[PDB]
Amino acid sequence: ATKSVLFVCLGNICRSPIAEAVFRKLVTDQNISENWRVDSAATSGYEIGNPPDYRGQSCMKRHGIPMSHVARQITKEDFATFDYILCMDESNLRDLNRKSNQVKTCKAKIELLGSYDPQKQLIIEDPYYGNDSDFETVYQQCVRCCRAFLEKAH
Repeated sequence: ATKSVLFVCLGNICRSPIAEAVFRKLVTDQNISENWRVDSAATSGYEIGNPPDYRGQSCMKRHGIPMSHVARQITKEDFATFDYILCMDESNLRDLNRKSNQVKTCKAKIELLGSYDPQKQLIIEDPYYGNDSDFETVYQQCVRCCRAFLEKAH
């Protein structure tokens, strides 16, 4: 049974592509990437076609993680095909819940990625108006949450 997770933010250039690349590293290094469909997407259309924020890329390169992604907006189909849709903050969640109610088939469990944090940091804050340290915090949160989600899904 092939499992799937979709990481979601507003733009799909900062937080979600990081979480996605973090997770694809986890499963790849445990020999199970073949068992996982992994992706990320945006609630809005602002960044469509764009690569990840360069600051996020630089952060990912310091941790030696390849991050290669073209921003895309979430579709009605994503709700039917993904087992899990994990977002970053409360407005993401509100948006996703909104879209999920326009759809016939919602297989996806929609949750904050942070609800998996062992350290109870619910929200993964947007680093967009911040600095490198803010990107680093996001990365560390993703590692914690992804590692926990991979072990045991709600």
